[PDB]
Amino acid sequence: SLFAKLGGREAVEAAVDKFYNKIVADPTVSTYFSNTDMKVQRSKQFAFLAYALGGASEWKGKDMRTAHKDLVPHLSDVHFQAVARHLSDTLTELGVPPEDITDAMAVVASTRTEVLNMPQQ
Ligand code: HEM
Ligand SMILES: [C-]#N
Ligand SMILES: [Xe]
Ligand SMILES: [Xe]
Ligand SMILES: [Xe]
Ligand SMILES: [Xe]
Repeated sequence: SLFAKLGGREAVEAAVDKFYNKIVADPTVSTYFSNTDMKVQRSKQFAFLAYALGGASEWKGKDMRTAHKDLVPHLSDVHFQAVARHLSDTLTELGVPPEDITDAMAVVASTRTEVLNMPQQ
């Protein structure tokens, strides 16, 4: 699985950690997390990514749409692209093969419609 390919528990823990260090340092998105526990958020993101990356069989948290839909200001592609870029940058700095970054980005991108509370067409 992508999860195992990336390096497993340890790699993903490092990615999520370094990823969120960028999140709070970016005024484009940091404000959304002002009232958030960033350690709990680290926990949740790992659990979801692990599932999304094929490392876990279940995701028990909130569905992406429910999770972000009521955030203000309404999430657009400016925030989604920032988050994507931050993860890409994260993995690149963690020494991940570019082809692996391609697959992980694809998994993250596949959550666009729900995360952005957009019409399913
Ligand atoms: C791009 C793909 C994204 C993924 C895969 C993702 C993943 C997650 C996950 C797993 C949660 C936990 C939900 C729960 O409570 O079970 C969450 C919540 C949250 N997300 Fe995201 N997210 C994404 C995009 C974004 C973006 C673009 C923003 C804003 C710029 C954002 C801000 C937040 C906030 C503020 C929460 C709730 C924090 C809290 O409960 O205090 N997310 N997201
Ligand atoms: C972003 N969680
Ligand atoms: Xe990773
Ligand atoms: Xe990741
Ligand atoms: Xe990440
Ligand atoms: Xe993410």
